[PDB]
Amino acid sequence: AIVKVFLALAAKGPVLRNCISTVVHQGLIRICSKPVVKVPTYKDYVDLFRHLLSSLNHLLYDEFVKSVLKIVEKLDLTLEIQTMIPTSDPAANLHPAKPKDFSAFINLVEFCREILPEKQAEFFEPWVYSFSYELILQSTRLPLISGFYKLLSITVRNAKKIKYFEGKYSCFALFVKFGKEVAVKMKQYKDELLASCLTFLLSLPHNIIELDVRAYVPALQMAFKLGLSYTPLAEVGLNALEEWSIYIDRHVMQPYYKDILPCLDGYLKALSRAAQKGFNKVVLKHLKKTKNISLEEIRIRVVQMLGSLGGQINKNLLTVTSSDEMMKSYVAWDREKRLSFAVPFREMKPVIFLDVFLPRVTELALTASDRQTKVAACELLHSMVMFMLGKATQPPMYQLYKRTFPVLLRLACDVDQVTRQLYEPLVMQLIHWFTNNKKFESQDTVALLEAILDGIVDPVDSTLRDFCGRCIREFLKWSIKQITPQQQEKSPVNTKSLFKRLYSLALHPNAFKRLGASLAFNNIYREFREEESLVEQFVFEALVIYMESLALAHADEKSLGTIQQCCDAIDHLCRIIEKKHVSLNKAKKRRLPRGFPPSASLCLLDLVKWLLAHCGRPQTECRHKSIELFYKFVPLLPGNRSPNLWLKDVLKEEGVSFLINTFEGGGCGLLYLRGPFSLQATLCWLDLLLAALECYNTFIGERTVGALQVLGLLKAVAFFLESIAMSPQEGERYNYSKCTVVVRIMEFTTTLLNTSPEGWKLLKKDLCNTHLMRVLVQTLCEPASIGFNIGDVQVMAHLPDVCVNLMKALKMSPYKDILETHLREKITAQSIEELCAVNLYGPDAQVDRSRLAAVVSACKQLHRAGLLHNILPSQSTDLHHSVGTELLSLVYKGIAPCLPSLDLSCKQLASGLLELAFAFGGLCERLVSLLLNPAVLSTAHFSHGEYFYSLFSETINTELLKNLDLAVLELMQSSVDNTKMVSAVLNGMLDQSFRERANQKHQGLKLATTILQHWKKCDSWWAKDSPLETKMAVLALLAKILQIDSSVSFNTSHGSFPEVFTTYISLLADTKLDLHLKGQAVTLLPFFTSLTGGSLEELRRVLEQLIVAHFTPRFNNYVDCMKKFLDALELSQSPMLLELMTEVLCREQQHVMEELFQSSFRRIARRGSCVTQVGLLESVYEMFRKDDPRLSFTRQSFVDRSLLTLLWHCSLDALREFFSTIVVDAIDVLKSRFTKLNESTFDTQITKKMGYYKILDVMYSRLPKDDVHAKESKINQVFHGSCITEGNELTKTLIKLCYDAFTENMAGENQLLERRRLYHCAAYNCAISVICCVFNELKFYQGFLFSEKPEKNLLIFENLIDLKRRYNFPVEVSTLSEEMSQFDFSTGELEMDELNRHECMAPLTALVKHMHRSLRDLPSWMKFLHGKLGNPIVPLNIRLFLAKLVINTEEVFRPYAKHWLSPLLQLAASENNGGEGIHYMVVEIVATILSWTGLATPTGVPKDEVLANRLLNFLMKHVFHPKRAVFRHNLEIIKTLVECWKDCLSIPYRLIFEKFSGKDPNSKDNSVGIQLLGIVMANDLPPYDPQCGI
Repeated sequence: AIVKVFLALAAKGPVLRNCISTVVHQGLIRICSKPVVKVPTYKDYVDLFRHLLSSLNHLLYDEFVKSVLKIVEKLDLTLEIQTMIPTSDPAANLHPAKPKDFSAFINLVEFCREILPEKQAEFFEPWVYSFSYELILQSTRLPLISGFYKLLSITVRNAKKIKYFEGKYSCFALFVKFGKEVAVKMKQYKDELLASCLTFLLSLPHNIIELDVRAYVPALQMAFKLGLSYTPLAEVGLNALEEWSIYIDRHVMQPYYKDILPCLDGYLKALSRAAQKGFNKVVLKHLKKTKNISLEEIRIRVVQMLGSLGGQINKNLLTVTSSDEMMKSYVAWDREKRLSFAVPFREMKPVIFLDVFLPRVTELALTASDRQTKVAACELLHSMVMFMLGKATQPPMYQLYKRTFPVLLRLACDVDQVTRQLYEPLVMQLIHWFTNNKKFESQDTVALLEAILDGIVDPVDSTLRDFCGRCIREFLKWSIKQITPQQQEKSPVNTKSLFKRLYSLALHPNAFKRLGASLAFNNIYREFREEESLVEQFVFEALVIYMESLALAHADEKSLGTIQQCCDAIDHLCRIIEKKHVSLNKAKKRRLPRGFPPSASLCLLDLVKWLLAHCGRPQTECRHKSIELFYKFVPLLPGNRSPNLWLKDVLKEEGVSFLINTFEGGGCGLLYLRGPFSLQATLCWLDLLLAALECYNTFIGERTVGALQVLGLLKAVAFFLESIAMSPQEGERYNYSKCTVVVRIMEFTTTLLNTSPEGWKLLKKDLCNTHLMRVLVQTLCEPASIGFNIGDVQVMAHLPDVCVNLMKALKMSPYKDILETHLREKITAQSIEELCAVNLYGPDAQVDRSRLAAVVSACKQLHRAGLLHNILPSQSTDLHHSVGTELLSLVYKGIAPCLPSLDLSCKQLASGLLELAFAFGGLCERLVSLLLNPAVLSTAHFSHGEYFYSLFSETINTELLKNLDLAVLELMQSSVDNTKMVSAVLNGMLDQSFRERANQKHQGLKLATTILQHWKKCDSWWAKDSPLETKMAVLALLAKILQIDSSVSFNTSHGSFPEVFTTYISLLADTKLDLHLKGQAVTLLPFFTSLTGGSLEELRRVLEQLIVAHFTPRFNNYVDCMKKFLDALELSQSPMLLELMTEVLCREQQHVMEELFQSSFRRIARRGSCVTQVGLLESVYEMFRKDDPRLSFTRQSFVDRSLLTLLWHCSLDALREFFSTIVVDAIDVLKSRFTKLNESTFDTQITKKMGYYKILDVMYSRLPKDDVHAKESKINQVFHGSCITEGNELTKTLIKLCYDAFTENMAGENQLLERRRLYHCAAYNCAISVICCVFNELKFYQGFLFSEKPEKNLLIFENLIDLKRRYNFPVEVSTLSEEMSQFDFSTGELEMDELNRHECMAPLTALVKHMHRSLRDLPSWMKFLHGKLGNPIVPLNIRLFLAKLVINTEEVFRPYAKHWLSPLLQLAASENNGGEGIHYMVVEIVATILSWTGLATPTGVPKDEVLANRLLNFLMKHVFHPKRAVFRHNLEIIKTLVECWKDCLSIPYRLIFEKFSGKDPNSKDNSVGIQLLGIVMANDLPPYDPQCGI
């Protein structure tokens, strides 16, 4: 079916084929958004996406590729620190910024990995270049996102499956320059990211990239060592070794077998339920349902490879060098043997030396590969370490410590968590023990310290150095925490000797050897800056040695992280020299550092002169820091002098021959270089050229000196400029620094030509000569001719910013026409014509598309240059530029055919070409005349038009939006005859303004308010004989313009608000829309319910007409329309919707949509701003109070289920003005008299009284006692002014009034009972809720509400209880949410049976629990209930009420069942319970009387004895019940009863005898008696047949 509809909308036109590619891109986000570890994750759908590709396969292929790279653009996957000094790359970095986007990524890579592993025999060749290059960009910006290597490995395995590599050319160089870049980069990674990187690297061809095999061998001998625990990369290693050795020729491979091969030596070392019952077809069921690599194939592959390899090659497998570390494990650990263990038996106790199972224990502890043996070896090693430490305290062990101690570290930060919370306090404890004066200056301590330091400076264990840093921090902390400083003056473990260790580390010529010292200082700068008399001596010589180490760290690698740590190591010390030396300089002796001339005082001035003297280093990462320390170390000499004046103070009394040797260096001075190569002197001079080029670059652009006082080199650069246009393995290293320095030249020229010498072209006229205007015109256009490489992406995209900044800052010199006349050899427009051929998109691939791409890139930067009308002016016709109109018309003609074609990058060219062609002037009137066009394009049809819109709908829109405010008028001019096109284009501009809502905020609102006042000239839409799709387009546009707008255009007639509201009234009033097409209309309520009177009568009238008109797929219509009005009312707040919909909710008893009503009312009550909630409260009170003769059901239901919830759910904690205006608003109708004249004014007056009672109930309930009972605006409200009475003027006159209610007899009054009961009950609830809220502390609960005085016939209970109803009683039973919502913008406790729904029970139990958890028999609220129940003279309904009372709160009646024991059992024993005797109430009351067993026995009482015996005879009489489980339930009840009470229980007989005595054995009606006999034989009871029993 899915492929049927995808064939349906694919064979009619290209205007509708675009639907087929906007559906699938949407479906991918629909299924790639699920959870990842029941909802399926991503898995079941792979059957669908495999099945689809079965023409239409090609179309859904290209749709899948465009949609698979259109997600990976916009996810902003940049992870973030969320929390030591870390060294690893995702060390504590391992936290994404938005987590629900990463789970949209690692869902995506696996899905593409399983859908596109094949069926690419024809359809992946023209898709590899762009895929590879954009993935290379996103992976270069984001290295450590595991998965870009995964998608790249997919495309490169596909790039080996298709041939593609006979050497189209352009991908062959970025793979090389990326392969070497990942191969250098991947050292400092860990498990998953490294695994993905290796399966990238070894998937590269290398029988075509057989060049430079020497760098990848550590990416093959690391896959095999990373085998043995994880199989598939151990398989990709073996297949890499199988595809290298066969196709590489055997003279270049053969030296590289000594070290691939010796690491190939870890490899020569219901179902059963139906299956137990035979084989009879149900094993065929459980087998037919469930039917729709491992290391032994690896090992046999290894042996077959060694055989097929050779005979003289083959035996390298053990003799690479044959003495490395096997012997260093196969030697001892000592000479002598110590650690004598006297294993104690009873009398012998011999010895065993615990050394000979040390080298097995301290390997078992690290790599056991079994969880149970690892904790065993770890525990033994822990106790053995404690033993060997305690051994030496009553025997020198410093040959044993030296290889025990580098394993406690490697354990204490390894992986596991139990194994890690073990050995961390141990390694702290041995530090805290060896640093002590009781064991001071011992040779084990230096073994521990060297273990720490070689823990720091070590190649590949990235999570170990940052534990050794914390060790050195703790070591430095305890080196002064426990040694007295006057006995801390002498020892080699002092801080100074540790500092010398740090510097000697800090000057070794490998990177790891001084990165350790930088991490040590990064970890200890938090220390030592809080202790005085120590900062000012040696660490204040450490600054300049750290600068020199940063200088030494030049040549290593950018992506190792030596710069990134040493720069921090000096920054966090610069922030401590600029804290205390700002206010102190006592110029005594200090520590003289390395590289200075010596002196006797070292205050600051030598160092800042050194910073100014060492600014001309060629060390490209300490020159920058010396500059940016010079700029901050000028203003601390006591004049606080700015750099502008200070250099002029010191310069002139030193001279211009002082400020020129540093800036020029030894780099003044040959033309051997007709071949650009890398004789290593060339690089050091080129580095010197750069240093001398970039020293001036900051001081000229700063205000210390200008162009005069240093110039007064420039020949050397003009020597260079004839040479810059000019070993393929290291010649590119020279080519890097050859094509690096020209942008430093350009930055220098701009930062001199823009600054303070404005009127100065005084530079030499042979380095701004035609040399620079030849290399600039070869840098911009065609930069891959001067020696640029294709494959860098940083500089190859930073270049058109400085190369256009230079064309910017080259106009305020007289070289303006110099540039124009020098550029004008190609950029005359006739050349642009002669490249604009007729065959741009045809059979050719690069040969002219590239040659027009070069020129449009060039002139796009020329439009960006701030200068284009000097270059090319208009053909002298008018303000439409001629070649631009030629380009735009050629793009118009470039789509018409019998049939044309299209691609991806050709459309990139056709987009950029028009993006150039729009950049000249206005042209937009031509643009809308081209959009709106009635032209007829026939195909063997369509009007193209919107074809040309739908192709380019991201350039055309911003070209419209650039020239706003007149494009709208030029657009609305043709709204009569091109109605579909102007609706389409305006909706396009609208949803393009909304889609960048987070950016601009002006243009969408301005477009809305400009089009809202222009409705008067597009009025031919919403009238008669314009059928109901036109109006639907009008109302969709209404939804757009009124969903985007701010609160400016529609309130109080700002724009043309009369016209727009008459449009909405005329669109809703008609009969064309049936019901639910105006659902889009009725969503638009709150932008029209923002208004005062006037139009509201018409709006409420048409709403009334709607309601009286429109009120299985018809029940669904009821459901959706009711939810429609409810959700509209949910977000609006105006009390017109509420007063409309509550008229139509309140019509029946229990509407089926009632939970939606109460839920959305709950959503209404809490929305803040108490002035409008209390407005709704006044709306519902006045609509309840007024004199409309409403129905008693309706008038009742108003106050029942309209405002009670809104006063319940969350009204306000301090809304009491409604309580201030309700008091003498309701007490007047409360205190009236029953005029029994007609029954309507009788009972409607009653319902008004009930409504008063209920609202007083809810307002009395949820308040503290102060604002009902104290000096507040309750007494100050109901009385006059501010009175002196305390609180007792409202409570007593409410209490006496509610107690005067519900005591009225109705002996002669039978006119009305069914509602007078409800009035009496509501008055009772009001009484309860006022009395619990007043005081609640003394002899008033017994007095009031209870113990009436029946002398004048007072009747509390039996009045309010019903006493006529036969109670029924049956027997027993991110960012993808945005791109998924943009698709939506542009389209569209107890149980309740009978006695708990009695509208008194829950407040009664609340009062009973309130009596218990607030404060024989009791006062009068118990003894009265005790006598109330045991007399069989009340009718059963009230006794049953009190029984349901005592079951629900039995926790408070269990301490007094020694009196409450008879009448419950009297209710069960007296054969009175109605019908056949209700058994569920009986099982409930017997349950609660046997519940408190052990107290108040059912045994002994002479009434209760015979009552329990007749109880038991009844119970055993009624048991049978043909339902199966209630039989067993009743039997368990009888078993419980005889097993509990069984003492005064006289056992019954002859009923069991008559039970099983039945003859005719063909029905099972004897089982009951024998099962009852088993019940009685189980405990203690014999068949005591001597009786009246037989």
